[PDB]
This record gives sequence, C-alpha cells and structure tokens, in this order.
Amino acid sequence: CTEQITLYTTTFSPYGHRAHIALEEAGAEYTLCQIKPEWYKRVNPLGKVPAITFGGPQVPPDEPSPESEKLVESLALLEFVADVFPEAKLLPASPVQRARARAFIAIYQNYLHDQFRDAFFRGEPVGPFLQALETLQSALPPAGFAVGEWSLAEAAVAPFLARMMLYLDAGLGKYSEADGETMRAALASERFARISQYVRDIRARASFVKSWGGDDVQLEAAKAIPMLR
Amino acid sequence: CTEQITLYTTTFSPYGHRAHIALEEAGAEYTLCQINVHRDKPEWYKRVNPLGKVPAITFGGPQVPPDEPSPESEKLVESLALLEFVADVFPEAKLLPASPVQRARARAFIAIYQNYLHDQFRDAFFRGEPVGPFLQALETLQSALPPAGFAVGEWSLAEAAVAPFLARMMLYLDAGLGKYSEADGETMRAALASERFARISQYVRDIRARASFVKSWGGDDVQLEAAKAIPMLRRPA
Ligand SMILES: Oc1cc(O)cc(/C=C/c2ccc(O)cc2O)c1
Ligand SMILES: Oc1cc(O)cc(/C=C\c2ccc(O)cc2O)c1
Ligand SMILES: [Mg+2]
Repeated sequence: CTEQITLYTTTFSPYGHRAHIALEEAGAEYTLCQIKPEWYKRVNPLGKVPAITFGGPQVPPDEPSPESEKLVESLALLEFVADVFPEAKLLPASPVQRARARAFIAIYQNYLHDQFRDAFFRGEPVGPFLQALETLQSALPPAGFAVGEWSLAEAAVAPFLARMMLYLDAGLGKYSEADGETMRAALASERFARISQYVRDIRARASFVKSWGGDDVQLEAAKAIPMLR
Repeated sequence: CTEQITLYTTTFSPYGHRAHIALEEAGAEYTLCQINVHRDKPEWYKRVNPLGKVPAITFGGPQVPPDEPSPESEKLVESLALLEFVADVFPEAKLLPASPVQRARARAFIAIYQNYLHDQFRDAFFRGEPVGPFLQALETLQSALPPAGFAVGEWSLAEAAVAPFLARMMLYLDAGLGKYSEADGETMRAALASERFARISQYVRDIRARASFVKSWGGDDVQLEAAKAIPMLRRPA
C-alpha cells in the first residue's frame, strides 16, 4: 500500500491501542497523532476516536485533507488494516480459522468488556468479571494466541487485558479493598494461569511493546484517572 | 464451495436469521436445522456445541442428517463471526463490497447497531424502560445511512446483521407487543411514522423487499405468532 494512513487516538486510549497494534503488525507506514482541538471535527464531526484517515495528500495530522477517507469504530479499523495489508496475514488464511479469531473477539465484546468496566470503574460486584474472564480464557488453545499465531484477536483484547493486570497489580480501580483482594487472588491462582500467560506472551510482542508506553508511562497516566479511585 | 454447510438455529431466532440471510445471499448449498425455542434442545445438540450455543454452523465432514452431526465437521458459533465466514467461503458473492474503505463502513454500521440500538431494543421492548434512548439510537443508526439504498449503497453483511432485529422491532411496534407503557407505545408509533424517521422507515421496507430476507423471514403472521409466545414481551396486569 501507498496511500497515507494516519491514526488518531487519545494518548492512553485502549480502543486506539487496538488500531496501533494492528498497524504495527502490518508493517504499515503511518502517522500517529495523540491528543479536543477545534480542528478534530474535520476528522470526525462527532469527536469519535480512534480514527483513521486514508488516502489524500500527505498532510500534517492537525490539517486533515478534505480528500482523505475517514474511518472510525475500533474493530472495523482492525478489519480495515487486515484488508489493506493482506500480505501481513493479520488474520489467518482459512475461513474456519478466521471465524474462530472473530468469535474470540465477540466473546470479549459481548461477555467480558462490560464487566471489566463494572468491576474496575463502577466498583460493582466482581463475581461476573471473573466468570467472563474464565470464559474468554476457555476459548484459548493451551499454547500460543487465540488462533495459534498472533491475529486481530490479540489486537482487539490485548489493550484491555494488559490494563486490567496493570491496574490490579497497582491497586487502581474503584472496587472495594475486599473485591480487590478477591481479584488479585483469582488472577494469581491456578484457575487463571492460562490467561495470565496469555498476557505475558502479549506483553512480549513487539507491536504491543511499541504501542504500550511502558508500564511507567501507563501507570503515571493511570493515576490521573478519576474512575480508578 | 464443495463442503457441506449446515446452520443450526432455534426457530425465529434473529441471531440465526442473520446467518440464514447470508447463506441465501451467497447462493450457498446449505441445510437448515430449526430447533424449537420452547423445548429443551435435543441431547444430540451437545455434539454441535456442548454449552448449547445457537446459532451454529457445521462445515465439511460427510453428508449427514442434522440430528446426526459428524465429529469430522468444523463447528462455528457467534452470529457476527458466522456472517464473515459465509463471505470468506463465498468471495464471489460479494457479501461485502470490494474496497477496504467500504468494507470498513459496513462493519462500522454493524458496530453502531451493536453499540447503541441493540441494547435499547431489549431495554424498551423486553424490559419496559423509558423509550427515549431507543428512539435516539434508532436516529443514530439512521444518520449513518446514505441518502438511499443500503448502509454502503449495495446490500452487504450490514443488512444481514441488522435486518433480523430492525424488522422484528418494527413488527412488534405496529402490533403493540412489548413491555413498554401504552403511552410510550403511541409515542414510538407516532415517531416512527413521522418525518424524523422517514429514512429508517424506507430502509426497513427496502430490507423487507429483499429476496434473501423474504425467504428467511417466512411472513409477518408467523413472526407475530412466534413473538406472542415470548413471555418477556408481555406487560403484566
Ligand atoms: O428471540 C428473540 C426475538 C427478538 O425480537 C429479539 C431477541 C433478542 C434481542 C436482544 C438480546 C440481547 C440484547 O442485549 C439485546 C437484544 O436486542 C430474541
Ligand atoms: O472481526 C469482526 C468483524 C465484524 O464485522 C464484527 C465482529 C465482532 C463483534 C462485534 C462488532 C462490533 C461491535 O460493536 C460489537 C461486536 O460484538 C468481528
Ligand atoms: Mg437502558
């Protein structure tokens, strides 16, 4: 591909971290723009972020061209990179294996994503989070990533599982000291050994390393978030 | 495609209907196995999915009645994944458009359905919550459509994903099914025939005209009957 690619995100957005991982896996040449400025309504009138501009002239990100195609919705941005760079095999080759990668993302979206938010941001009962974590965990093979090799599955879920672990280790979140104790114990137990290794293997992935600030930075960022208290 | 395809669904499931639409759009040779919602699910279904998940596809393996699933078939669940599977198996059907950008916009339209309207359909019709959010989400979805035609001009998986749900909620509305108050029902019915919602009204009848929808829908009267036997849709006395 030769069209210009520009990815827009807020600095520590997990949704934008999705698109950042996939552009890295793809070997793409792209501009990265972290931040809401007045100009941004030219990327998306609604202020939706993350966003990708595609095609048009090379432009500084804060001057998006009227010619470029503008795209939003993080999981569609994943599919987009995969489609633009088929040669990077961001998804596997067979339809069945692609179907399992997508099913795995749906498990995260439909079952775990909201309870992660209940347990860590709304201080709600933690029980359902751990069950949804297990359910996603159960869809992993004994080794490797969700469908064996790295795929959009990982781009989709990595930013969120890595932040969960970072928060739990750091005691950030709105859960009770009691529920926080219960989650630290679950994640360190054999029940959740598979998912814990998954995150470890995720965190070793070069595309994750590059698009993660480092634990230092993510932590400094984290400790300026209200909903984490 | 030479592999056998079998689609398992509880009857009248909008989730299974998604994949039905897509198999009909694809021109696929497929076997359709309907399970009764209100029975328990046959013991044999565990061989298609141990947790009883529907809808589900078996792919390949030997040719077998659906109640005799072969272990040699690959088994897939999750309706939005099943849509992308059919497109992947039948690329000549162009269930998604050709360019990455248009593909991305079709997938984004599915996201808007899921992020906003899907849960207000449940809240307003099955839980009886105030319906203002439901209208606003319908508007949000409506504003993502182009001036005419389908979400990305030509029909795509966007319609496979959203048609089963948009059609049932408009069916339920005109017939007054749901847990919402009777005032909120007149509010919704009035809003839907208003000019505010002309575009989404045009989208729904354009959906209902599509061959693949007609054949997988099997008529309003049988969808009404199916819905009058969903207990969660009944206001209590
Ligand atoms: O058998 C039927 C008939 C029908 O009309 C709708 C449904 C389900 C709708 C639904 C479920 C979960 C959710 O979060 C949101 C939803 O809209 C099932
Ligand atoms: O790779 C793909 C492609 C696609 O079209 C859909 C999905 C999955 C789930 C999904 C999408 C959007 C959303 O807001 C919620 C969802 O559950 C996965
Ligand atoms: Mg609600």
